[PDB]
Amino acid sequence: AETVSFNFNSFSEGNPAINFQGDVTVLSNGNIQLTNLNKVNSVGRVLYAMPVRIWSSATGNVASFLTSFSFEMKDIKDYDPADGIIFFIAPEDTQIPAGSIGGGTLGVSDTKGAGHFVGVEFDTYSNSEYNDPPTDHVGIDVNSVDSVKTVPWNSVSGAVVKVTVIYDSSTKTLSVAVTNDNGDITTIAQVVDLKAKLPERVKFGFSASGSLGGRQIHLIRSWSFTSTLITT
Amino acid sequence: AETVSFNFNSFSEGNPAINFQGDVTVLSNGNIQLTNLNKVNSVGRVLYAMPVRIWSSATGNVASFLTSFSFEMKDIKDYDPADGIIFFIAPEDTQIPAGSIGGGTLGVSDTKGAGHFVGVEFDTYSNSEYNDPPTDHVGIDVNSVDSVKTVPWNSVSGAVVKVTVIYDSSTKTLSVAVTNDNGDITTIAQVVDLKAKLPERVKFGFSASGSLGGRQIHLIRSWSFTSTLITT
Amino acid sequence: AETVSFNFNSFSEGNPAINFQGDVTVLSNGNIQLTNLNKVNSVGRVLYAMPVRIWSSATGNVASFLTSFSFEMKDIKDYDPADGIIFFIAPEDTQIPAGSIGGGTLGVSDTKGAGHFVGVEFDTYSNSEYNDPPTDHVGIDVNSVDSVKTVPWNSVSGAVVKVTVIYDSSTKTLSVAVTNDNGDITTIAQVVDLKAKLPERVKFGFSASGSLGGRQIHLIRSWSFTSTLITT
Amino acid sequence: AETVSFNFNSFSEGNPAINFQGDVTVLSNGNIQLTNLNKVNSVGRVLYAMPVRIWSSATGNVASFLTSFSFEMKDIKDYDPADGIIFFIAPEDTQIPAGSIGGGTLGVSDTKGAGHFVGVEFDTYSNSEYNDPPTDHVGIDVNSVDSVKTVPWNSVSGAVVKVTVIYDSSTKTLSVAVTNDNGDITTIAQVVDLKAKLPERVKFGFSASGSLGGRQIHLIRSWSFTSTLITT
Ligand SMILES: [Ca+2]
Ligand SMILES: [Ca+2]
Ligand SMILES: [Ca+2]
Ligand SMILES: [Ca+2]
Ligand SMILES: [Mn+2]
Ligand SMILES: [Mn+2]
Ligand SMILES: [Mn+2]
Ligand SMILES: [Mn+2]
Repeated sequence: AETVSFNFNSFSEGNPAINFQGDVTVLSNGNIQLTNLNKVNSVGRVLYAMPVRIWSSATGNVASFLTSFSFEMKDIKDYDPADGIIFFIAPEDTQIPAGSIGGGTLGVSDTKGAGHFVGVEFDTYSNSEYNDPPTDHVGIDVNSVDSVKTVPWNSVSGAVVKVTVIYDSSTKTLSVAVTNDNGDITTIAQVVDLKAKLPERVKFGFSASGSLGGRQIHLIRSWSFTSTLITT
Repeated sequence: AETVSFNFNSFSEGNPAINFQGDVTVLSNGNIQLTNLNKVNSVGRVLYAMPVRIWSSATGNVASFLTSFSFEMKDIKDYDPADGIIFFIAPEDTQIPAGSIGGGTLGVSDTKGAGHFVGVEFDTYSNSEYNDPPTDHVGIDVNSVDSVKTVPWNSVSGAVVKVTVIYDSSTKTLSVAVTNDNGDITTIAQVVDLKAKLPERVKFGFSASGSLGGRQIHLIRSWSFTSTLITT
Repeated sequence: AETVSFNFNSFSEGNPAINFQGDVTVLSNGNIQLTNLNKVNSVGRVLYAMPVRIWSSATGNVASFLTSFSFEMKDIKDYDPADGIIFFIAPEDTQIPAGSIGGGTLGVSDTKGAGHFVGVEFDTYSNSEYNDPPTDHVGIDVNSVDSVKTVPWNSVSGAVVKVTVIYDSSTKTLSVAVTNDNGDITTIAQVVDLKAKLPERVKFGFSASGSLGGRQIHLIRSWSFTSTLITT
Repeated sequence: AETVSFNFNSFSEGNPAINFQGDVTVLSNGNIQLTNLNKVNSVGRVLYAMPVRIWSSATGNVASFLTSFSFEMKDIKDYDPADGIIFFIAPEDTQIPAGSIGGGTLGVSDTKGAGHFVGVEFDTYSNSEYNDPPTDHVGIDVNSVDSVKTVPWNSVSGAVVKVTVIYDSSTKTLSVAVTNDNGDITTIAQVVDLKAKLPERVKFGFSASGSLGGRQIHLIRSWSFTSTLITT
């Protein structure tokens, strides 16, 4: 019964529990703003400092986790949304890809759109090079920004979005429940074998990118997480 | 985009949005007690008054829902904990079975343990006749209390438990996340084709049940539900 | 080495280990409900039957105690929550003030807010005539509901709150650490000379009150106490 | 508010949330054995891997924390009970002192008994050189094993001890409540300004040592922590 669990309803620079990468910044109201509105191909990632052990090579066991968070995207003259946020899980040594071009890489993949991570994205800009659907979408990414599975969605400027992700180790099923501003929910689920795609010790976090013409305000308002791993 | 959603911090007799069946009763604190400690083979169920359309034959669409609630199961001498609580979905006409012997059935099945429903059960007494696990478990039931899949759990007398369940129509994956009082989480997921097990219109509720030797307190503390059906 | 220690997980009417006063009542699950929601200016106090000796005239020593208890306060239509719960220490011959008007007095002080007691209060209603902070708070009271020291606190409806108190005889220090639902802790400490504010023998207990337009559910879910006095 | 909060019912190698130093070993029963029974001047320390920020240079505010743990010491033929266990707070670069003689120092200071730390010791051997009271005892240490204050305490072999600590930042009051096997409790409280004795970011841990002739079994059974810093 090994269990990790933290909870932030706000943030503050200096908190050792959080690692900052890229153009990340903390607003005077505890909000985390992932990108820089004057930088080209701006990328900003935020990770939970302490690495979590999602699976043990000693017991074959994979941990389960229930996490939920709330983000918000808002438009800015005169750019076009850029192109979103992504909740990812990667190896502990994870760093913004070298020479990151932002954009469709969302700050976690290389140019080909590949990388070593598993995540859920809230994509707001269609990128033909990665097979993005023609509309805002939610997709489960496994080592590539070319989502293994997507679903129509719609990002509403200035609207707060509540997401609840559940990963059940028994079936190896990652489920996502998105509750939009107006009240409707958008779900999407996919079987993903963490023990076969990631190393025992990984880290959790959010990443947001941008481009030259495509730029917007990405904000992470709160985050609660709990990962329980059976040890027997 | 058809959406039904409600929130119950505390319940109260006389509220039209709720239906009462069996030995149900509302405590002076706004909690629903499902069984009666004095009756033999006691059974009580609470249903959300207004029925919910979870799928439409015209469209072929199935709705996805997000629901979370909290409960408490406290002990009493000289009785054994019986038998647990169950979150279920059934035909809008659903009524407590005729001659319901209580016990394992959980107030949703007959002596054979068969019925017309789909639900998650936080089972606390092991009923050998229903291929029950040797311990307190959580399980996914489909037209029977002889679970399709169970996972080792632990009910802690007098402990307030939190549960979150996500249903994804696209994959038809019912995922549950039990958050024990000590922080550990328990999870179980399963593929259940709702469209193929229940009518277009159904009702969501809670049922508990006791036996002769086994009896205990079942309290439903709070309930919030939201389902969305694509209408196109 | 004279020690007094009892551990209550749930309660029950009759048990001669607890004295009931006022509108107290016991829920079906062992929870104590200190007030009546129909009575105007209700008051309810629960005490530990057997009195405890906190200080000896001979040895001159003062006892030390470590107590912890979880409580809950839930809202109701359409009243203002009132007014809080107070853990207190008073003379073995203690009774509810003859003429208790309820309100902020919390069933321990008169209309002037004065009384012969010592306690830690969890006040939710600001009563300007007792010099109450503008927000919910936790204060150390000594012979008055007009706190000697207080701290901003947030009472959540339907949230189980856990409290741990430590009294150090050597320093005559009273340390309180409150743990809210969400995880955060609130703490208040204060130096209080019991040997000079109470009689050799006292009684420990819980007390809550209601008013006319102000009423709410006060619940004591559990309580455990342990005091130790040296005789050398 | 900034809150750090963990909880360990047991431990096990691998868990990235725990740092080991010295002769720490993890028993199959999930217990931690701090010293080695076959080494001379053995020393073993265990720490929460992530550094906690106990105060901020920005706001100036100091954090408050509530922690409780359980441990057990046990004799062995034919060595004398060595010589204690200590709960400490130190800078993030805290390591076992170079060439530690063990014993008297408890593994956290130099031969002179000095060091950089704030702790609570459970001293089971009298070291005249550090001014140890003649009997076993509990003390509050501030940068030296020559306690700033102490209180008589008996260490019963094989007896499980449960501790509760509550630091109130508004008074800088460290309060300890020790519950002995028999049921009696021991208290001790000392004012210690952490913002003046420690850096912004610190680590929490347990240490124990031994000598050539003095050796015993030091076990940590469980540990739960929770700190909260106001951020405004
Ligand atoms: Ca894109
Ligand atoms: Ca059963
Ligand atoms: Ca008041
Ligand atoms: Ca010593
Ligand atoms: Mn995409
Ligand atoms: Mn079962
Ligand atoms: Mn007050
Ligand atoms: Mn000492």
